[PDB]
Amino acid sequence: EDAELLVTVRGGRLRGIRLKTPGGPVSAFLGIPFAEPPMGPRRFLPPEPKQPWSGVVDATTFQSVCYQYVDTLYPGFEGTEMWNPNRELSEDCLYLNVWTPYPRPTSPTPVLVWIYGGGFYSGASSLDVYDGRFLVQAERTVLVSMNYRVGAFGFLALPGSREAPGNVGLLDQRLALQWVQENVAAFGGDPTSVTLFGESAGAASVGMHLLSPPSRGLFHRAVLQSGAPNGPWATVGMGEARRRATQLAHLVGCPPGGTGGNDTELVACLRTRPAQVLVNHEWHVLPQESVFRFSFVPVVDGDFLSDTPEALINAGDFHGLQVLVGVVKDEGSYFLVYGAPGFSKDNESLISRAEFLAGVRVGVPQVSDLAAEAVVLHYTDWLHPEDPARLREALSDVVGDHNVVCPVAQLAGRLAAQGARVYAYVFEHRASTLSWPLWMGVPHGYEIEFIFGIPLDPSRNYTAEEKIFAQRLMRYWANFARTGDPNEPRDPKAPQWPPYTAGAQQYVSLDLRPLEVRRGLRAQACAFWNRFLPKLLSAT
Amino acid sequence: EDAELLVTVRGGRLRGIRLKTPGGPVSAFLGIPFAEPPMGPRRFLPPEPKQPWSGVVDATTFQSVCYQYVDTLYPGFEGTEMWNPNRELSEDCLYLNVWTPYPRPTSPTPVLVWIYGGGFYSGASSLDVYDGRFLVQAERTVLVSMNYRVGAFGFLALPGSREAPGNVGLLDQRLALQWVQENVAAFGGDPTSVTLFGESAGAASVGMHLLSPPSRGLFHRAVLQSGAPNGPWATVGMGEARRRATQLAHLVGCPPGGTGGNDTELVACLRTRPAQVLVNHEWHVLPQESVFRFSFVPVVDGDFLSDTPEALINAGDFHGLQVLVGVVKDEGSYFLVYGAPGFSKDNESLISRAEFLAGVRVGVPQVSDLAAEAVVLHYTDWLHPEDPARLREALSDVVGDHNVVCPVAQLAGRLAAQGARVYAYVFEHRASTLSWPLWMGVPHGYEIEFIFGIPLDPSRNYTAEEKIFAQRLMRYWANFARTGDPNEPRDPKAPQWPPYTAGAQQYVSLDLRPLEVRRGLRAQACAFWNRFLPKLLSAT
Ligand SMILES: *[C@](C)(O)CCC[N+](C)(C)C
Ligand SMILES: *[C@](C)(O)CCC[N+](C)(C)C
Repeated sequence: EDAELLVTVRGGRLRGIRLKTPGGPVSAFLGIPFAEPPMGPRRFLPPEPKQPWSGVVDATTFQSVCYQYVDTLYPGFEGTEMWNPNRELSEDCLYLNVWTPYPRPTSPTPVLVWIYGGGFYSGASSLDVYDGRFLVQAERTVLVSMNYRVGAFGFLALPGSREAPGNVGLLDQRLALQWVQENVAAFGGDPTSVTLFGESAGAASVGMHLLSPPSRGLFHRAVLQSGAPNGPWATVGMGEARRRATQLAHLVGCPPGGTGGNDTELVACLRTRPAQVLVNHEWHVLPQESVFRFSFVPVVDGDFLSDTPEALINAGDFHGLQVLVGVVKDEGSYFLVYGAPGFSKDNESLISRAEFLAGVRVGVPQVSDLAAEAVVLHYTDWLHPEDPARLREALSDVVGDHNVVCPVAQLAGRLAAQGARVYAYVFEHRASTLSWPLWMGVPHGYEIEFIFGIPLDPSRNYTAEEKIFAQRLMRYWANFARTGDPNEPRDPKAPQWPPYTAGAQQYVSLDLRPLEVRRGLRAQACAFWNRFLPKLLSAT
Repeated sequence: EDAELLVTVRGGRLRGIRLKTPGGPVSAFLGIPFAEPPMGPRRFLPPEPKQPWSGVVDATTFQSVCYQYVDTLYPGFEGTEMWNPNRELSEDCLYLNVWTPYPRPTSPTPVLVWIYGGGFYSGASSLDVYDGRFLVQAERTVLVSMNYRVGAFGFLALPGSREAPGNVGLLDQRLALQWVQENVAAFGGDPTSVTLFGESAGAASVGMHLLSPPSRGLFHRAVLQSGAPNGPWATVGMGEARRRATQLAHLVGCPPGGTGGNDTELVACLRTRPAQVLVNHEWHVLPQESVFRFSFVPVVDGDFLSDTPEALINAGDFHGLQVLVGVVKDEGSYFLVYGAPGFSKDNESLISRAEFLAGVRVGVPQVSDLAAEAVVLHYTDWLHPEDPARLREALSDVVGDHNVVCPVAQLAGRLAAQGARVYAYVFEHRASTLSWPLWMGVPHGYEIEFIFGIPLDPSRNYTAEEKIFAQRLMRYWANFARTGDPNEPRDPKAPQWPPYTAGAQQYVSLDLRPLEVRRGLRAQACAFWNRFLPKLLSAT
């Protein structure tokens, strides 16, 4: 009844809310504080645990969105506005949400924990597309999602310093995972069966938690959707992080004219600026014209990450770990309208050969001219070297392979070969409701609405076929959370999903059709990025 | 009658011989001297015209083969010994042959001129596979073939010197072309319709006559079979040619210690050595272990070739010229048993990954380690990187593309785009009587027997379809010699052979099946060789 909407955790008491689905109600607890508000002197600092509270905290609505840039490339457009903040911006933003079935499970239930993406500069657990009511109702799992600091507030780093150590946004997620260990049982959740899953920068975050010992003990399985910690955008070096932090300070008048610039004076002036002032100059610190590059991302400082993600992946022992990874069919098309010449969401973007060669430098920033020539060689159809439609898809492949597909395939191979049981997919269904143009195909991030069962929302215009498809994917994800295996444990009727191995490299297609097994996640193109191109740059 | 076996040319009188074919007789004049014997002091010197003679020169049998290395890799094997000399060796070797139909044509007839291949170190016009009786009988054209000096006797060069200028083997071919201009009318041939055709080094020879002005006026059409002058094996630099000539002299005791060693005394000692002694040290002057590399080849001296074949091809006007070029299906397989580790003609040659990587250095000599890495990346199937059968076909593709297909495709594109009418083919029929192993496919040089109508020989075990196939190709070649177009000038029955363009890049498949049009002469692989790899070697 209404008694299940009242729960006591270690910090105090909560009152949740009942949410409706076509198949039955679920109990939600939205806006649970898990940290002290990182404000004033606590800006740029690691999070502190939320101190216990008196009375009943209201947990019936989502809390504030962490301060972040708001996309304005296409005002009023659903394809961009769906990722923008849908609550008020505030630095008081470290809250998490818990969905649990109705009636509350009497047996400990496996827990899914969602980490949203957004290039480490944006995102919120309150987005409509992350609504966990349908996944929890259909599969009777427990779902948790948290907010974490993005942009300068989460990843501004002056390495070696104590006022701005960096990676505090990743520490926000870790504290939320520690909160799950200590409190998810009160909601009927099993803290010994916790499955991480995230998309884009959230998938990279999941990967970085795999490679950080203090976080590895807080979960047991991982799902990386369209992202990996070894991507060229997910990390930066200490020197580059220091340069970006210093230029942001310069752009907001820090330090004042006539003042020294050691790390303590720099962060002190930085903490006096309004949060919106820092956001308004975030993009002006990138070193080049680029797409798929973000200003403040996790830093390789030796603390949260002992080494580079690439080094820790190669030297890692992953025995006893189950991972589910995958990509969408058109990973790069979304990012081309954000800087690549000749591209527009409101036309066919039939680019010229000259625009393609210029776009390669924007899609692959800061590589030698010879490196770009190697990219042009592999991604040109030399029987149709100037066909605009082929050049449009080629540049989409350049950006997608370089940033997502090949970093993911590299991670998946090393994981399977070093003890982990791995499953791989490629998402190939384009939503009937998709507002982005047709030439973008299945863009980055548009499998999420199907994983979360959004087609089940009666207020939306999805097809009957898409609803069955969403239930299939929810079963896959929940089966993996329960058993580490997406296949139905006692259903041999359905085509089986074989594990991914470094040799066979098997993955399955996810669309309206039944499962189909394929081999190689762009093995030819990814050999160029993962094997030859590094050798080309070391020889300059 | 027997009257047609008596012909007078500018040098004197000749007596020919009548040859039988299943379709009727032809009149052959074998062993016509066109040059003074390049003996003694004339070794390494350009040819001089044959002085007129008294009486009737007997032209009823083939003359001597120019001194050359004889293959002994597989003693008694048909696949190798069919290319070995079938007449005695001698420096007295500059003779040509003329086949003409019976009855002799009363109207001027198009003339075909054959230039044999053999890596510029071997070959002879007397080889059984070059028998011109079937082509002349079936198509009623005039066929001419000449001997030219090979090895050191034809291409040893101390550039700048007058005792050994180099390229004298090419001058041998030119003198034979001047002979055709002055005497082929006596056999019923049209000196205004002369079509050159050759294979391998002969095709490279045809290409070098296109790029040499003094020879360009001696012919009107060209056919390049599995060879091009821009191949990495067909030419050599002045400095490298001097080094090879000097080490050959050293290996035979020139200069005598301890006397000087300028170019005149070096050649003087060289001219005293027996011809077999020079041949016995020819292979010991190559710089490294390799396949598809030959010691003494045309040199870029500034004389016969004013610049590199690549430079002359790019800056050339080819309006008013018709060219027919093509390759066989497996250009590289023949050469792998001559040095590539793990290869044998008497087993399946299922090489290992380590053998493939070592073979790449042999198939592509004198390139940086990074260049070899780029070759390995492009020719590895990264879904089956260790499969022996795929590695075997990959190394054959490496040697074939690098040496034949991509040099030919580069030449064909530049010619069509700069005025020449071009036709392209890929020969895909493997002879039923082929003694090379099955894994070699259609090896380098095994379209020749079909062009010359050898299946028509009743003493051979060719199939019925292969005889019709040979007649069809003989018409293609003769139609091109007559009109510059391999297609039938009237017949719309058979599918048509479209010209080759730099854009559409259309070519036809030559096999038992009717003509099939395809696009791209291995366009993707040849972009690596022709576009990217030169840039990779520039930046070391
Ligand atoms: C990834 C780098 O996090 C990109 C995420 C972009 N959205 C719009 C899909 C969140
Ligand atoms: C080409 C380089 O001349 C090779 C010719 C080899 N034969 C055996 C086909 C003549």
